[PDB]
Amino acid sequence: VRTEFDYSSEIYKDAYSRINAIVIEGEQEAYSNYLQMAELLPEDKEELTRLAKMENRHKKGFQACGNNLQVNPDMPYAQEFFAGLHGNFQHAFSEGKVVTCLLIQALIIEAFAIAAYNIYIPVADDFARKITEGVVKDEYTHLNYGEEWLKANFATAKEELEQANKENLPLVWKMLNQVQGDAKVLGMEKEALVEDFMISYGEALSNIGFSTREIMRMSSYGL
Repeated sequence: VRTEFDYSSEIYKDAYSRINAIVIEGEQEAYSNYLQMAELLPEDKEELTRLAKMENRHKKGFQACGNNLQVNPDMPYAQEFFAGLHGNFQHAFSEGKVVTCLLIQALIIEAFAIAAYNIYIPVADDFARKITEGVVKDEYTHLNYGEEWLKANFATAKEELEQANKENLPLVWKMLNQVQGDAKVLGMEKEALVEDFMISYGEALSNIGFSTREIMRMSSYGL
């Protein structure tokens, strides 16, 4: 009674193959990104490595979700889906731009992911619901290191954060538009995803030190 398309339908499994691949790839990239962040911030290596390892654990849970639905994920699709943000992350990393890397991974992707997971939970099959609930719980019981680091260093980071937001937030809108059709087959509405993302991202920007007016301008950039 949860979805208009049956979990066993080829329509559902086909859409799932791409959305599942996106979540798996996102988690794979989070693992690698956090390990690379530890190069830039060696003083916080233990915490960043712990986060990396947690995201690798999450990746394996989402792989189990695809297996349970008898779906082979389309990993090349997912790799293309993330190419823009992934490329921007790697370029910033190569220039030692920790602030930009953190905005992309710890703020933008983290908010996008939690949005996706929370909208998926109510429409997920019983097995995948439990896995996703566990992932969401983990994100809630662990400190968002990147957010806290940016908050501690806000005054010096502010200018770059504004610049990184302008360059990267429009890629989120692009991603959401790309994903909309498949997400709808899974019972996940674009409006709900956008809402969840803007609340999460906006709250993070507020915690870090941006004003209500600044967040308005920022969280709606390129939309």
